[PDB]
Amino acid sequence: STSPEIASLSWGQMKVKGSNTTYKDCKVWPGGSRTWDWRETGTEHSPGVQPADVKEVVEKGVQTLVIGRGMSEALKVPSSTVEYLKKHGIDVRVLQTEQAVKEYNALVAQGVRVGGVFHSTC
Repeated sequence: STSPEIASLSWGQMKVKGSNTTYKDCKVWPGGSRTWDWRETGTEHSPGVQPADVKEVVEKGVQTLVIGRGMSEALKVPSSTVEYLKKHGIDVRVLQTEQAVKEYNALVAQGVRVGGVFHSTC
């Protein structure tokens, strides 16, 4: 449905207005959110963010997708992963988390269909 608000962000913890839970790492999109457990894809800081990590977001319907790659971006992001999104007409924003949530919510403020995945730590 609509894009929620990321209420709060601190090391290893994030808050999304609308969720009965504050996760560690998370996924957000018009309609809701969800815990982002790398194990579901066995994702590590390398190869890094996998298309499988953000597909569930893409299949929800977003114009822009924001990737929170951590507080130091120690987690890389495959270029094939970004092109993958762009190949779907999606605007991609790759940022350090603290700054990543700032773009996300801003977009949320101007009512854009935005989604994303965030790494609350490094």
